[PDB]
Amino acid sequence: VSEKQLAEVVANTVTPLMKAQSVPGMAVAVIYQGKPHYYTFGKADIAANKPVTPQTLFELGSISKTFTGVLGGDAIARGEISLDDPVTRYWPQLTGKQWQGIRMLDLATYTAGGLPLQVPDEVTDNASLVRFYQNWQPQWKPGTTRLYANASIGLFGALAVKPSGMPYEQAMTTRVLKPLKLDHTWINVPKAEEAHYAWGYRDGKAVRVSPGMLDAQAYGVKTNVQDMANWVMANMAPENVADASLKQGIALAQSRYWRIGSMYQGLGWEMLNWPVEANTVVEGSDSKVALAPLPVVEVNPPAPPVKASWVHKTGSTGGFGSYVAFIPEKQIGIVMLANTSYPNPARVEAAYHILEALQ
Ligand SMILES: *[B]([O])([O])C1=[C][C]=[C]C([N]C(=O)[C]I)=[C]1
Repeated sequence: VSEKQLAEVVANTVTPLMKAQSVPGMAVAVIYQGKPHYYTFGKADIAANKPVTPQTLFELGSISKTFTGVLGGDAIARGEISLDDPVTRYWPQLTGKQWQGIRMLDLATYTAGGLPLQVPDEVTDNASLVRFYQNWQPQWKPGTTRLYANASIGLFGALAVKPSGMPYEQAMTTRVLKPLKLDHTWINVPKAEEAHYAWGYRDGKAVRVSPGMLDAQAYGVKTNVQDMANWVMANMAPENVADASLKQGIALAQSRYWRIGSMYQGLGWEMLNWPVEANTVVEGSDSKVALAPLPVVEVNPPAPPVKASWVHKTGSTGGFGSYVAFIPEKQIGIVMLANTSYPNPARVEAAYHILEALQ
């Protein structure tokens, strides 16, 4: 098992990291041999001398974007939605001529034409919301340029549940979390659960996520390390998913619809072929790349899930930092939850270390 050496990789990699970056509390999950190994460090709340714990809730950030893609995927599975219906079909109010050739896949994959990163703070209700989209002007034409945006995949998820009849929080729970037994994952932490909610730490000061349009769909979800480990396992070895639609939903989200040179876009998920050079992955996670308008080459039809990929996603909030990755061919993957926001390339460096040590 190398459980003794494996629990040594953990220590020897995150401890110099926590102090190198002033990290208060961290929680790690490794899935080596289909068995999750949790390791907890630092404090959840130093103000109250609370340490970190497997039940401890961290903010997931845009890693929530993965739930969206499967929420949306399981939905395609039921044949409620299709990856090519015009957006216009599930929300005919958008009457702007500019919206014409935009599909659901576009919104699902930052492909629509330059939809903003952040939804305007100015935007506070459905009418100002429809205004914004209706006024919006793409710089590029659909299916040509990929620019990572909340405004793109949020609305996708928002509409993606429409034919269900149940609001996002509902569907998301009823169709994904419960079946997968993710009984401590939260869009809205219960009062009874709040005790498990930690604090994020910014300019010395302590903060948490704050409400805003399409948040749930973009950075809502809050959960503990245990559930993150189960989440990962269901995505890596999906065959074991009891429910049919979900299983396919997991399929579809890891399929590949566009190519952005070295990487491949999926629903929520991001994938590089395995094996892949660390510098490649790490480099591409720097914000001078990740938030960049980059041309895109399409796969038609969308290649189905390839075993030998690096599928992953970074995620951040005001005071939180998270990161997940896992090579599905080689039964392993890791989970790093931190109550702080620190440089993406730093998260993915450390992972690689610990991960390629499992080989
Ligand atoms: B995610 O990458 O962590 C992410 C992307 C875009 C925006 C957010 N958050 C907000 O705009 C509000 I902290 C998270």
